[PDB]
Amino acid sequence: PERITLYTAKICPFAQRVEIALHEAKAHHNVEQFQIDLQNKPEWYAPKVNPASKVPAIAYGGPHVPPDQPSPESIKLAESLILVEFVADLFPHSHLLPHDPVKRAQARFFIDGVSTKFIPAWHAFSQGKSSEEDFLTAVEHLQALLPESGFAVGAYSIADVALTPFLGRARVTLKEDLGGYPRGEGPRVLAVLTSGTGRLARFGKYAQDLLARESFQATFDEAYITERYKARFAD
Amino acid sequence: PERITLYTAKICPFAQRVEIALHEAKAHHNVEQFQIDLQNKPEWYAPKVNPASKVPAIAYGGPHVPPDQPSPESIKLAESLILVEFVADLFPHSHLLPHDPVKRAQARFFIDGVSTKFIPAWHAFSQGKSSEEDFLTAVEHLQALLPESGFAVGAYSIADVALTPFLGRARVTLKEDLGGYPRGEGPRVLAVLTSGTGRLARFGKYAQDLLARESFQATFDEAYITERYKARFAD
Ligand SMILES: *SC[C@H](NC(=O)CC[C@H](N)C(=O)O)C(=O)NCC(=O)O
Ligand SMILES: *SC[C@H](NC(=O)CC[C@H](N)C(=O)O)C(=O)NCC(=O)O
Repeated sequence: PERITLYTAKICPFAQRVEIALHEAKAHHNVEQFQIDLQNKPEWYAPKVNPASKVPAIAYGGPHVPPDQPSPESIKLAESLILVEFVADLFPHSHLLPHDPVKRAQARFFIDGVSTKFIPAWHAFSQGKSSEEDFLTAVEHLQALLPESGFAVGAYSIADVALTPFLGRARVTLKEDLGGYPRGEGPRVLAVLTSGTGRLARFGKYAQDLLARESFQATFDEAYITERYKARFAD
Repeated sequence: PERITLYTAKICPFAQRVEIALHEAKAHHNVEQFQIDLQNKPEWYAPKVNPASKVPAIAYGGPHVPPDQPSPESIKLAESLILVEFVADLFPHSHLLPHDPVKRAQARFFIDGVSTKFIPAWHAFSQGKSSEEDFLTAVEHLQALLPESGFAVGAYSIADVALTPFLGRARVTLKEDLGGYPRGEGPRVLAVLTSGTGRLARFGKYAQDLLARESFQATFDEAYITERYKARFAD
C-alpha cells in the first residue's frame, strides 16, 4: 500500500483501535506515528488533517513530508472504526475482516453493541452518572453475542479491535479506584468483569483474552495511562 | 447466495435502506419480504427474529418455511447499515461497495455524517425541538463532502443508500407542512434543500439525483407515507 502517517495519542482509546489494527497487520513499523497533544493541539492539525480536530486520523499517500507539515496531496481519513476497516482492507493478510459475509455482518453487529451499549454505559458509570447494574447489563448484551470459545466471532477480528482499548482503560480506572465510588468498589466491579466466574463468567474469559492479545499490550502504555488517570481524578 | 427473508415495513426509512440495496442488486425479486405492523408486532418476531423488536432484519439460509414461522436454523441479522453492507457483499455486481479501499472509507465516512449529523438534526428540527439553522448546518456538512458531480463518492454507493430514505421522508414532511411550523415554512425549507440554488445548491442537485434513483422510487410508497404522516400530525 501507499505510505501511512497516523495521527494518534497514547491516551485515546479510539486512536488505539487503529494502532491495534496496524499491529495485527504487522505493519506498525511501516507507518509514521505523530503524537497529538490533546491539550495543546497544533494549529495546523484541524485545517490540514482533520477539521473535527480529533485523533485518530490518517494521511494516505502523497509525497514524503514531515508529519507536522502534512501534504495537501495526501488523502486525509478520520473515524476510528472506518480506519480499522481501511487497514483491514489494505492488509488482507491481517485477517481482521473475515471473508464470510455472515461473519462480517456479525463482527460489525458486535461493533454496534460496543458503540451503542458498552461505551455509553461505561462512560456513564465511570463518571458517576448511572448505576453499576446499568453497566453490567450492557456488558451482558455483548456477552450474549459471544460464541462458546474464542473472540467476538471466533477468530480475532475488527470486533475485538473496537472494544479492547476501552476495556483496557476501564481496568485502570477500576483497579485504581478512580471510578467515583468508595475504596474497593472499583476493584470489585473489575472482578465481576474479568474474573471468569459469575454472571459475567464468559465475558470474563473473553476479556482476559483481549487484554492478553499482543497487539493490545504493544500499543498500550499502562504506566502512562495510569498516571494520567490518577492525576485527572485528583482534580 | 442462500435464501433471504427480509422483515421490513413501508413506513421505516431504516428498512428501506435494505430494500434499496436489494433493488440496486436487482435481487428485490429474489427475496421474500414480510411486512411488520409496528403498532401490532407479531409475538414471534422478537423472540425468533430480532430481540430488539425492530425492522429491518433478515433471516438468511436454512429451510424453506413460511415467514411467520421463521426457522431456528436460519441466521438472523439486524441493523440496517450492516444489512446494506451484507447485501453489497452478497451481490458484488450491485457495485454498492466500491473496490478502492479509499473510496470505501470515504463512503463510510459519509454514512457516519448521515448517522451522526443529518438524521439527528432532521429528527430534532422536524419534531420542533431545534432551529432550522441547526438542520441546514448539518446538511452543509454532508454537502462539503460531495464531489463536483455525481453521488456521495461519485458512483452510487452504500453512502447514498444510507441517506435517501430519510431524505425522501423529509420531503413529505416538509412538502405537506407537517413540520410544526406555520403553513409555507416547510415548503420553503424544502426549496432550500432541493432547489439546486443557494447555500445548498450542490446538495440540492445531489438530492434531486437521490430521489430520482430508480431503486428509491421503486421501494417508496409515497401515497402511503403521505397518508400516515398526515394522520400522525393530526393527532
Ligand atoms: S480519545 C481523543 C478524542 N478522539 C475521539 O473522540 C475520536 C472519536 C471518533 N468518533 C472516532 O475516531 O471514533 C479527541 O481527539 N478529542 C479532541 C480533543 O480536543 O480532546
Ligand atoms: S423505522 C422503525 C424502527 N426501526 C429502527 O429504528 C431501526 C434502527 C436500527 N438502528 C437500524 O436498523 O438502523 C422500528 O422497527 N421500531 C420498533 C417499533 O416498535 O417501533
